[PDB]
Amino acid sequence: ATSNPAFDPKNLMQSEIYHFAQNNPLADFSSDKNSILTLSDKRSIMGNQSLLWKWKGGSSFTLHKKLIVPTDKEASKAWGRSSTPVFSFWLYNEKPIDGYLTIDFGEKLISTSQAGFKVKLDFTGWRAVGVSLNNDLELGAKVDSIRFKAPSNVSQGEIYIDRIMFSVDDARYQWSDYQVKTRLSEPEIQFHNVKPQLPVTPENLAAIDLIRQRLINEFVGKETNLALEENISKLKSDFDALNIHTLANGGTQGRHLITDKQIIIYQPENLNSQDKQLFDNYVILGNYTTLMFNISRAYVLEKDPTQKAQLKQMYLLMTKHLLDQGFVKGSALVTTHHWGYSSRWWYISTLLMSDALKEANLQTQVYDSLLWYSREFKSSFDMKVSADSSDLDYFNTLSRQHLALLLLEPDDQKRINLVNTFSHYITGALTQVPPGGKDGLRPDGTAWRHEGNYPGYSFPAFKNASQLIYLLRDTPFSVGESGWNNLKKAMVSAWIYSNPEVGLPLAGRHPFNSPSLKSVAQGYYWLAMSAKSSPDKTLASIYLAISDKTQNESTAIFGETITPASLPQGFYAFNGGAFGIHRWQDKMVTLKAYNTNVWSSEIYNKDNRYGRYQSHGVAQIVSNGSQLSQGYQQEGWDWNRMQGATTIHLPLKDLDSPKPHTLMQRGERGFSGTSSLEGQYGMMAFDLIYPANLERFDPNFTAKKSVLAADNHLIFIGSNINSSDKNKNVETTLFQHAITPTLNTLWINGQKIENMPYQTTLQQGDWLIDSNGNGYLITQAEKVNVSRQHQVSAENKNRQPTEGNFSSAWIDHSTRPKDASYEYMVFLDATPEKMGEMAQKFRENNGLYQVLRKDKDVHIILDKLSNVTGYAFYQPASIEDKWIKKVNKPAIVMTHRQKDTLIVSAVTPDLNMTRQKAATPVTINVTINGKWQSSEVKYQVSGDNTELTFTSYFGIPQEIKLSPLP
Ligand SMILES: CC(=O)N[C@@H]1[C@@H](O[C@@H]2OC(C(=O)O)=C[C@H](O)[C@H]2O)[C@@H](O)[C@@H](COS(=O)(=O)O)O[C@H]1O
Ligand SMILES: CC(=O)N[C@@H]1[C@@H](O[C@@H]2OC(C(=O)O)=C[C@H](O)[C@H]2O)[C@@H](O)[C@@H](COS(=O)(=O)O)O[C@H]1O
Ligand SMILES: [Mg+2]
Repeated sequence: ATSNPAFDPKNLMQSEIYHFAQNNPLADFSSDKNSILTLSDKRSIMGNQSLLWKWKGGSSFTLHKKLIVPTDKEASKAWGRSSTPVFSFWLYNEKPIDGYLTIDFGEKLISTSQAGFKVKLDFTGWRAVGVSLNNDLELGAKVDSIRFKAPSNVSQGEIYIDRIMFSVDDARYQWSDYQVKTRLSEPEIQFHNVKPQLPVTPENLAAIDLIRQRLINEFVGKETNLALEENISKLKSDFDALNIHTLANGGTQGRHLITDKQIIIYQPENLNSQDKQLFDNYVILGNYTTLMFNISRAYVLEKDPTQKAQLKQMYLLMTKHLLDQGFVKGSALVTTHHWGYSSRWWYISTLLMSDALKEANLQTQVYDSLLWYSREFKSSFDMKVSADSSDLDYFNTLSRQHLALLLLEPDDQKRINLVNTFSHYITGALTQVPPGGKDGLRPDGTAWRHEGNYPGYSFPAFKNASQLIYLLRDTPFSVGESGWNNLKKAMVSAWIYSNPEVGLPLAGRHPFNSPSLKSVAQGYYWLAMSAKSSPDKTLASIYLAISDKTQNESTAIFGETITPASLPQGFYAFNGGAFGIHRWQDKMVTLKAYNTNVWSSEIYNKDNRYGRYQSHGVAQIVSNGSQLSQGYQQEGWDWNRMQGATTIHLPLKDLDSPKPHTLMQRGERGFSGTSSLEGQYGMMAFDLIYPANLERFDPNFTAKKSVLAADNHLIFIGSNINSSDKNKNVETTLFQHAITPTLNTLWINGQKIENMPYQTTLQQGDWLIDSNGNGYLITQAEKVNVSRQHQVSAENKNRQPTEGNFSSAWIDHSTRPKDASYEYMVFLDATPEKMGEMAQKFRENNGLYQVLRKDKDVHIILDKLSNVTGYAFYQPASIEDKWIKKVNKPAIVMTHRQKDTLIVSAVTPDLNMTRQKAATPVTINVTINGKWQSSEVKYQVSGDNTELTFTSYFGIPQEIKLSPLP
């Protein structure tokens, strides 16, 4: 407390706090005849004393303090977010009081004299009170009196008060509770309950007790975002620092507990130096509950009976202090928003300490408390399945905490009802196809958060959802097979699109820090061992491969010999992210487009700032292993030159997202993505269309970009390339990788190039091999630039300068001012000898491939090495072709004539939905030349031709094997 008024316009954000650790601490206070005010060091919140107020019913005391109460608009301008001036204090009751305390605000008040509010006194322990002075009183500039009036209908009593504070707070976070009513309320959980009920039986109770033990086993025998401490010396040292002591007739003294979000009410950055020093003695709840967990884990593992007893006493004392500090049912503590960050390991600690809380008679208090603060999570914790139930962050941050809370329910019948309902909730969450862009799994195996396929969020959700299924396995509470099947699809998909990191195109807003399947490994064991017919040999074989374990090691893990999965081979279409994956030997190629339903990039205030081209028809090649070790190095990376993309080469100031905060740029039509044939061949169709009027986006930048992938090779073609400036700085990147001692060699036309710097220009019939063994044969280009150069770039978070040496090659489209084009072929197993053979084959009337059409309506590529034809119908069309006559929608078609059969696949990569609507299936009529007979594809001979009817659901290709009719 200073001599200045609260909310001093001159220093609006500086809190005024009565903590009584200063000179003449009751200077500003006076009492009527019927009240006595003492300082007590028996308990306190801030500094070592609190106000002891003894009273008869109806007696007041007055705090004399000038308040220049700002409007909400003034407070919000001073801070820069929606704000309100708040009055807050802490009070302690040693016994409950059947009545209300009245707090009145006015000018020159005494016991017998504007606005005010009431605090119900029927409780024990510390409670916090926090009200908006503008919004929560039942305030003219001249307020100088705050009058605390003891209840009129209670003959005597006594209350401890501390830390009376005037502050500017976030306008969202003064919550109602059992003591104070505010304009804001977080309603309590109302648990859903599924019928029929499971009975309390010895079998059902044992299954419950087994689930709890299985959770204990997972937390005592390595979690992300858990600060594990197994050293008892360290645990007792951190505990002793808390200075917790049991008090005489009940409660505790010890350092004050506050959450990371609660501190906002202080505006700590603006505290005067006296106040800050006291505030710095607080303990952050996250750290305290982490200590409770590490102690509970040490207790469970501890062999020495004396140490084991000490760990238990430490855990129960920390529990009693936590409850006495007002973390109990009905105590909002003004707010507990983002409760999970502060409490997640408290929930888990109760599993380990469940018998110890039972014996100490704390289970019901701790359950009531955790249930109350969980009300923040009522949308999930109520356990009614809804469109939002497939939340991927929930699976990561909250699902095991939720199960722990249910297991802490003291009644047996209720506990069984809650866990039965939980099993139903998790089954629905893992089974349902959420509408539109909502979080969750999808039928092609993609997994969505922030309204798109997002491995950075899905990978942690896979790990914990697999663990949940495994914890409930082989009990009456086991997750339904439909949820197991869907999660299997998503996790086998993740194995296909990672190597073992997801590519740059799947990195979301963290390019060059891709999630790795290595972090999800244990999930494959947990899902493999929770199969109806366990172990699932596919998931078990993937666990062994991703965790680098041998066939020899398999019997002990799975109870039978399982060969570690070899890397997946062939082509897989994932239109949930308008991508596909081509795999050959140890290489993965991520082919990525974008469209109305697939954002190109997530760009935030400090994330992925130069990410505009992340999905621009990219084709990133990755060998099994570290992408950094293959030269995907952020430092000096030219953000314009994403492998395979057609881009405008911009200065980074113009490539930077035009929005200062968030942009998730969606495309201009539904159609763009991939398709597959026989699980082996693929095609990408990318319609590059820019917005009519977005700053820094050339509205006339266009391209049609197709790729056909088969076996060791990919054929890349482009047409209809344009910009506002005759294709000036328009480029297609063949490759870009750092130069290192392991990545030092390029081959050009049989010559090894190692010099740095180096520039040259190549044309049709030339070839290159990058340092990762990818060959590029130029089959149509006027001008391919190759560069080994020092590059200056900037890092994607804070735009700070970076530099590095890179090998790259790109096509310069400026030589063709209108409707520029390209063709080139990649060999994934290139050697100088093999590239010499491919170049000679290309020179023999192109024995490699044939483009049968390349225009704005259709791209048709015949691969003569694989004998496969890909058809990208950018528009519906009739064509001239041996196989395909007509396609009535934008679609990707693929054919393979083998001996006695024609195999035809078809799909539209268009998901046929919005951010709100469920995807519905698209009917595609594909007419083929000639008479055929035979898959859910329908066929009908119609004159000399055959009509195929495909159903394209969520961009999932269908195919049919046809044989000729006489
Ligand atoms: C606040 C912000 O920039 N973006 C919002 C998202 O917040 C980010 O994502 C998450 C997260 O758990 O997903 C936590 C952090 O606040 C921040 O990194 C998020 O609030 C989304 C909504 O998610 S979605 O319903 O899945 O779309 O909205 C973003 O703009
Ligand atoms: C896509 C995304 O930001 N996802 C969030 C995580 O961020 C990724 O992973 C990590 C990391 O070390 O975990 C760091 C980078 O921010 C990014 O590659 C991460 O912030 C977690 C935090 O989880 S929480 O504390 O465990 O609940 O949330 C991710 O899913
Ligand atoms: Mg104090």
